[PDB]
Amino acid sequence: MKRVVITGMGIISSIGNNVEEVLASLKAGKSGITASEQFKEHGLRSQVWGDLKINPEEHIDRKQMRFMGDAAAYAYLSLEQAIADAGLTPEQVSNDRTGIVAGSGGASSENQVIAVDTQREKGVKRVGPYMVPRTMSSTVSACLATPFKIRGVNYSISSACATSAHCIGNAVELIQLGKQDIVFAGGGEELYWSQTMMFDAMGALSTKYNETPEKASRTYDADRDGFVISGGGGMVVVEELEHALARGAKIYGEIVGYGATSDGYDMVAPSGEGAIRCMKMAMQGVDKIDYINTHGTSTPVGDVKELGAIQEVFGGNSPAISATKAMTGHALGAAGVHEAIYSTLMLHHGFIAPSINIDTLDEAAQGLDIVTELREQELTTVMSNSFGFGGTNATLVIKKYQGL
Amino acid sequence: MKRVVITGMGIISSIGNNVEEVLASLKAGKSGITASEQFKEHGLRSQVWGDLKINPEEHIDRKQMRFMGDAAAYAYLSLEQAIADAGLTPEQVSNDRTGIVAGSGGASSENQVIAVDTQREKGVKRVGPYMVPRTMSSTVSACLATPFKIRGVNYSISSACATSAHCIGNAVELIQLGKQDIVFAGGGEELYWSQTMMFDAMGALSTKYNETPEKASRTYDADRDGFVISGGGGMVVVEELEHALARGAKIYGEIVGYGATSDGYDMVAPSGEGAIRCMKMAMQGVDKIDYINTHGTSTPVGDVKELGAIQEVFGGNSPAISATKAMTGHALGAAGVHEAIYSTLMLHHGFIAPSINIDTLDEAAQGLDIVTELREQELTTVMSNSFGFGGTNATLVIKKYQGL
Repeated sequence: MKRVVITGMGIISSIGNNVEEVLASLKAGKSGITASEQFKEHGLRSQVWGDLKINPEEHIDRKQMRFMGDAAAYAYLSLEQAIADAGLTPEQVSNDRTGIVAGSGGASSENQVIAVDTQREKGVKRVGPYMVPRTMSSTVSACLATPFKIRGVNYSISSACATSAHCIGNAVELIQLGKQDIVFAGGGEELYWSQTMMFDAMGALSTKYNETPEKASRTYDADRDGFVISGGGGMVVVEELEHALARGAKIYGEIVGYGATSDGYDMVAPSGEGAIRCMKMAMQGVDKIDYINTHGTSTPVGDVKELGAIQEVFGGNSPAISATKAMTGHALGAAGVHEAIYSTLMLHHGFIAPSINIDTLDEAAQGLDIVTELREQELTTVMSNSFGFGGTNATLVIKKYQGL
Repeated sequence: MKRVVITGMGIISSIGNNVEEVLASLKAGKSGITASEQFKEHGLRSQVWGDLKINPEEHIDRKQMRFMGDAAAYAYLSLEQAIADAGLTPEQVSNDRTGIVAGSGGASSENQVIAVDTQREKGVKRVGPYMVPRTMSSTVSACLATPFKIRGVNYSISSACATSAHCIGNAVELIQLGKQDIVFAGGGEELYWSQTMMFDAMGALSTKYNETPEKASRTYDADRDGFVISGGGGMVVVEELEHALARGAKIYGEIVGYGATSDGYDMVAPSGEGAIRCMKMAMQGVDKIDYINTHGTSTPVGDVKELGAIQEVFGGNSPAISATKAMTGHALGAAGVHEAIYSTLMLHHGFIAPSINIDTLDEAAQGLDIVTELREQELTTVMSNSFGFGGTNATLVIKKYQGL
């Protein structure tokens, strides 16, 4: 069966506008979380966010930007970064054997609001002709495929917080089936009050730390109280191994494992049992995991179910564990690819990022190695978990490529 | 490589609430299009729709319905039908080797409107806790996976008008990779003024036939003027052939071909060139395509590009062609699965449904066999095309299974 590698990466996240900024933040344990004036103005109880410190409309031509909400815009910038990082020629980017699988958890709640307000006040003719590509569920794939002249597969996968992890897993599968040699995979998520409001309405967000935003996201801490919403974009170049080697590609790592399962249990709370199956499926034929980047959103139930699953899968002398969401917040549709990137940077640069803001460690973490300080060491294999509403689970396992 | 068959079908469309009704409508060339008072009351120029003549709240319990917009609800009812058609008990339905791949072009524009209106008037605390599963891009997969206790793969694919065709294709791929034995595949779409309005704003919808709704959708007619919007749900049970045979399953057909390509050209208009590649990729060695169910939305440019592609693929030896959208309207995220089902019924029952409302045939169709009256005959192989915004193309090819 064909082997699959990561050959390029691009990112916009709360902790950096490109890989070099992200890498610096990960090593420092620097929070990307700030107070949100927007959320406060709209009367939301959660008033913190992992905001993106970039204005995409400054970096993209009107001809492309007219079709995009921020999810597509962040992903577009990420794809530009990844293509440059990969050293791909134009003939490789626009090629029958080169595709895109990239999605969003939402799409553009902001443009829905704008279009509806505009139509009610000013009439359908003043809405303009660009709202369908901004708001449709395939916005991220559609808005990138067209200007990058993608000729291979082109669609979005959605699965709430697992979205961009399944995008990467599907890419791997396309390559293993022999259908594509390269697939650009990832996702994007806009950050706007109207989407956030729906999570606030269900009680999912942190509300007790608005006065101290950098302390609000605190995975595994006894006083955690929900997630901090974020967004952004991420793209990785997923490529068949021989194709990568023949062109002298940079190889960050090999995707040696992909798990996708379903709990069949509750719409909002994880079962634990589905995650066990998902991890095990991703670990089939994998010798040893050095580090796990957990889904770890800073929720009371969620954090515990995942730790129980990890303990059951690994037993004693577990891998090192950290939740980068304590720094970044929850990037929703972009979380899977952000955390694959974070994990791959850890793999490539030889460090583990700290799990920050743990003042009192939950008892469910007993007998696990929760990393709370930067740890510099060679890693051979990493694992990243993503679990979404609807009981949907994705796990990716990435190993160093070492000439064998 | 593993062979894949269709063993169950379920559908809610403008031309029927189940397969028996839909079959009758196809044979009669019966329009599912009516006047929309809702669209008129909101000041839209297009005032016709392929509405769904069903009350989902009559048929779904509050416990499931609370999480659903109409896209999930129509898909849920379709899944119930397909499961019965396939003869499956809760044991095969809830199984590690049984999954779901099902999506929507939008998600729930309606619930976005409701949540925002409620929040502005009454505050976030009165919005209630169910809005994220209703509105998120994975609503269809998530709202079905939980109550049916799905344990295998669980995600949504999105690609605008191609959405549910890629869902089917991906299911086939999961089976070919050996990951699943059964995958429930399909899609859903709500029909609501706020979504429709965004298409009306870009000039895509039929506006000249509001007085005579059954004449508005008229693919290949010289006086066509845009599509008629619709929605609904569809699901198929996609199953590994040996698994189907071992349990004595009724088999409707074998999926012998799946194409997925991208134009890389224009966000809204098809290139023609992508569709050529897509058709050919789906023609996995087949002797002869007998019939093509075209994407055929009743637009001036779209109808012509597809015909030119068909001419490029087949030369002088064209299959019989019809556009069922002239009867049904354009079901968006549900169009792919609806038309796979229509095409499979034609294959299974031995007929070709007419392409209705052609008073003056476009000059681009000269020397093609456009079917305008019910044609009763044995078919061996059928093809269904779905092309979406963002230049995304899917084709499915389905062949009769007769013991070889």
